[PDB]
Amino acid sequence: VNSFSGYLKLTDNVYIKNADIVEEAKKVKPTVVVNAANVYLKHGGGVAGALNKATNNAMQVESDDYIATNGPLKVGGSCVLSGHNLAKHCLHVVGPNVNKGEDIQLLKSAYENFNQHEVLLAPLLSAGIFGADPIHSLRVCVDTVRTNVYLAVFDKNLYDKLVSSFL
Ligand SMILES: O=S1(=O)CC(CNc2ncnc3[nH]c4cc(F)ccc4c23)C1
Repeated sequence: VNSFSGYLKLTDNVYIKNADIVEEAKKVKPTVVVNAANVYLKHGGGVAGALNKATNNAMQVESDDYIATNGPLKVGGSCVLSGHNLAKHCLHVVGPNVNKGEDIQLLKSAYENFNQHEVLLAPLLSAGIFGADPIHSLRVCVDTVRTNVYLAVFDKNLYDKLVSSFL
C-alpha cells in the first residue's frame, strides 16, 4: 500500500492521473520524482522549470555542481540527485527532444532508467516541449517500465485522450 490517490490503473504496474506533478510531489513526498531533464540539467521550462521553481532554484544549484564535476548526461540517460522539498530523490531522465532532432528510439532507453526504482512519480518522457507524441510515450512507458509508476499529466484534455485511446 502506498499514498498515491486518485489514479486510474492502466496495467499491473502503471497508473495515471490528471495532476500537476509539482503539487502531486508536494503532497505525496514520494521516494522518487522523475524530472524531464536535458543533458545539461538546465531546468528552464516545462516540467523541469516547474520542479526547479518549486525548489526555489536549489535544484539548479545542485545540478550545476553535478555538471561541473561529471559533464553532461547522455540522451536516454539519467542521474539521481536530491528531491529537495518535493521528494527524497529526483531522478533526472533525458528523453529525446524531437525539436532538436534526437532519435525517438532513445525513448525506450530513457524509460529503462525507471526500472532501477521500485516506485516513482513521473511525467511522460519526451512529451510537452520535448515534442514527442504523448500517446506514443505512454505506450513505450507501459511496454518498458516494470516497476510501479504513477504518471502525472498536467493537461486535462490530453489526460482524457490518453485514457480513451489506451489499448
Ligand atoms: O500534457 S502535456 O502536453 C504537458 C506534459 C509534460 N509536462 C508536465 N507533466 C506533468 N506535470 C507537469 N507540471 C508542469 C508545470 C509546468 F509549468 C510545465 C509543465 C508541467 C508538467 C505533457
